[PDB]
Amino acid sequence: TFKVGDTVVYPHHGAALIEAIETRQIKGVDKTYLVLKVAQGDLTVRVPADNAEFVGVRDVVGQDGLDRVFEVLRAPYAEEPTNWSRRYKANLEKLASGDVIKVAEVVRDLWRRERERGLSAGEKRMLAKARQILVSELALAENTNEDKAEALLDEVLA
DNA sequence: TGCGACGGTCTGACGCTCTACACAGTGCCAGGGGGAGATAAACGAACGCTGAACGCTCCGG
Repeated sequence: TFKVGDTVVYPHHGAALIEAIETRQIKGVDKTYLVLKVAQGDLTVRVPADNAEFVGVRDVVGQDGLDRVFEVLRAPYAEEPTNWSRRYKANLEKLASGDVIKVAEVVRDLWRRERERGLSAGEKRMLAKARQILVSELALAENTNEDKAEALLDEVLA
C-alpha cells in the first residue's frame, strides 16, 4: 500500500513526499513508523502504517481525479443560506473534511462570492490557504506542478 | 468581669539638586440612522451700462 519514494497527500498540509521508513516504538510498543516532510511548513510528519487509514491519509488520485474536480468546479445552481454564520461554520468543517471534491466547491463558492461582492480581507487568509493546498494537491494529481499548476486554473475557474 | 495575648490597624520613617525614564499574551459581518461633505438652483441686493443731462469756461466765426 505504502512504499518509499512515492508521494501521498496529508490533511492540513498538502501533498508531500516520503523520505524513508523507520522502526520507532511509541509507549514501548514497536510500530511501522513512516516519515514524510513538506517544503511549505518545513516540518516532518511521522505516522505509523497501522493507523494510516485511521488518521486520514490518502494516496494520489490519477486521471479520475481531474475530470471529477473540473466537472464540480463548473457545477451550476449552487445555493447557500442567507445568514453568513451558518456558511462560516460550514466552510472550515468542509475544509477539515479533507475531500478534494468538497474543497473544490468550497473554493469555487468562496471565489465567486469574493468576486461578486468583495466580502472582507479576514477570510482572504483561509481563501489563500485553501488555494495553496489545492494547487499543491493537483501538482501530482493532474501531473502539472508549480507555475504550470497555477496557470491551468487561470483559464478554467470561470 | 478581669486577664493577657493575639490580632488587625495605622502612621511616619532629616533635606534639596547635579542626576530624572520608560513601559508588552486569545471573533465577525450585515442592516440602518446622522452628518459631515459636494451640486445646482434660487431670493435678494448692488454693481455696471445706457449715454443723457446740468452747466461751466471756452475759442469762436
